[PDB]
Amino acid sequence: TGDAKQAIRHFVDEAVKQVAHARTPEIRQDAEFGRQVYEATLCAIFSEAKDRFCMDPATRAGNVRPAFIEALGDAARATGLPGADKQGVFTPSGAGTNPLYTEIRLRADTLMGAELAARPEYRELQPYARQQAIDLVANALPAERSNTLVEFRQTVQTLEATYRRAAQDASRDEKGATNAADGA
Repeated sequence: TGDAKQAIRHFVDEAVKQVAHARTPEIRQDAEFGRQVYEATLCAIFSEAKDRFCMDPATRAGNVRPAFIEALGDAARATGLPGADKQGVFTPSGAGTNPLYTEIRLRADTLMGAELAARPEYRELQPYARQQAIDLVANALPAERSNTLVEFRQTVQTLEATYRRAAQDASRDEKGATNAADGA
């Protein structure tokens, strides 16, 4: 309860190191699966991004989800994700979870499964673990692909905060007042 802002943040850090060290030898020894992770890593952000937006109580339906999907796909496209084009809509086949990012999140989840995880501070704290987790994957890759993860990662954060805020703006704007304020 002290401050999930710094607490959960540091707990996730421990997972990242432990796991990073766990499979780091394989990336060096088998510098081939790291590249596969790069694609899945983005997928996790892509899939999680939608889930986070969808889960939010102020963006449950028709609020800005369709738009979030379109904007999310646009940035995830610039990355050049080898997804699948269906009926003109470009969307990844799935596999949001599966790599190290998934493994580190679960570990930190168990320790912080307390009130910390229940605090809203948790939602914004998205780019802390990702910044370190994506860095390791980007390690097996040049500075190029690395920029891609950084670009998409911030873009999502910006899209989410902007879209989430936009939804809240309309919520506060439409709050229980205006509507039931006819008798004002």
